[PDB]
Amino acid sequence: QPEPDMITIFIGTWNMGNAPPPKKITSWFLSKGQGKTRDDSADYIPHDIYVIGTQEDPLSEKEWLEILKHSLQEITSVTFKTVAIHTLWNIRIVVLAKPEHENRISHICTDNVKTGIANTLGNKGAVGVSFMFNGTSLGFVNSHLTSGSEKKLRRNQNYMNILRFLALGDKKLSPFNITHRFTHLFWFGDLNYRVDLPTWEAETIIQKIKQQQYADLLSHDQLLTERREQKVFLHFEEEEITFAPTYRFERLTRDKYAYTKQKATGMKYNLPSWCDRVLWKSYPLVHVVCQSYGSTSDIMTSDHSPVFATFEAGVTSQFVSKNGPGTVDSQGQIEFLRCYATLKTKSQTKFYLEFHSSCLESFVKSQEGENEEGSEGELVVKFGETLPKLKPIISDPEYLLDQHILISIKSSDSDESYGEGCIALRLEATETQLPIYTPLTHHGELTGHFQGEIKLQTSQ
Ligand SMILES: CN1CCC[C@@H](OC(=O)c2ccco2)C1
Repeated sequence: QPEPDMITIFIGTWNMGNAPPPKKITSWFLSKGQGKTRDDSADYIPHDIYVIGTQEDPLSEKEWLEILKHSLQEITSVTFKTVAIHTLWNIRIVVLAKPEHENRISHICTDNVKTGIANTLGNKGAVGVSFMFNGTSLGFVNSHLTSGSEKKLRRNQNYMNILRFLALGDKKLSPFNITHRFTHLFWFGDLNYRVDLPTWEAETIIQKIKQQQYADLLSHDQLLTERREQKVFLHFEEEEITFAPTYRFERLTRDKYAYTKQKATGMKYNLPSWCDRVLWKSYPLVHVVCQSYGSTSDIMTSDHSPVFATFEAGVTSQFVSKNGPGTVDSQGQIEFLRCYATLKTKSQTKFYLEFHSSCLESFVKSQEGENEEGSEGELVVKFGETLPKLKPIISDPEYLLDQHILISIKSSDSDESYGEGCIALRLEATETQLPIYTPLTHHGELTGHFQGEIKLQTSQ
């Protein structure tokens, strides 16, 4: 029974519009309909993991699990195992996996974040699941963000609150939020970003959709434009959108968008929009390939159409040698040369680095760097040659070149992280000085950069 080095992951997001689903939802899990769809020749091939995010979900967990399991069994003839299910209000995440993966999956976490204060705390937020799959950490977030075309800033704030406060993954990675804790992080949901065009243009927009001419609509998609201006989802990826806007439809057909202001909308227009989205962020130089991203055409109980995305995702095996785990492999070492952190902070305080990685017995604290001034006023923390030599638990290059080092730059005075980043050890060469780089973020906001050289020694 060989351990996989690749799995496929299905991500689904559906705002169910508080209505039970139709009797057949198989098209969703088959990635059929509009956009980048899955080849018919793959229909009987199960994905390894199915992650289902719903919003405005009127079903009990039991009712929805029974529908999902019966759907996958009908498609695949496989009885999928429940990894995790978590519900906040009407926001739900279900993770199903093939039974052969039961003993590959461990460290299952669930959490939720409620967004907003008083007025705004009551129905929006996120649920999430993480686990290990052999040597690979996987995180999944289903968020239902603030509605309304005029509230893109609120959505960006909701995103900020969710990535700060969602407690998934390894709690020993204390300086790191969910945007750094996982080999692969998938964030999906009713993100509620809208096509930001004048109200009077609604019929023009509908025309554009009927012509499958999305270019002029996507150029006004608030998620794409906010991402381009680095207001949200910094360092996340999204597949190109080639399907019609998934909101807001008249129920029981897909032929009609319902966009006009009504008492029930709070006298707001709902111009056709790509509310329903899947984004991801993987550690550098890990295999992740989007193999589908689209919407179904035949599921019409909601004012949203379901969205699907599928991924190839690189995974690693749970490595055991004669040495690690439980002792350093003295054959291996990670060295750092000419290392500098450039920070955006206006503060003048001493900094040190922490190195965190599952290839180390425990995190490593550096000595303090020496602060200098960049040309354009900036704080530059010099580490030069002073960073420690890291001693990985296993020196085998088949393990070590697949690993990553998380870096936090911490204030000596407060121990608060000013910036988090990640370095891949998937180098072009070993025993060779090679450039390294990571941006540094805090609360998912760009706070600086870390650059230098690495020199990696493996058993080879
Ligand atoms: C929501 N945003 C997105 C950009 C980064 C961060 O921006 C601010 O906090 C801010 C204050 C004044 C102007 O920007 C949070």
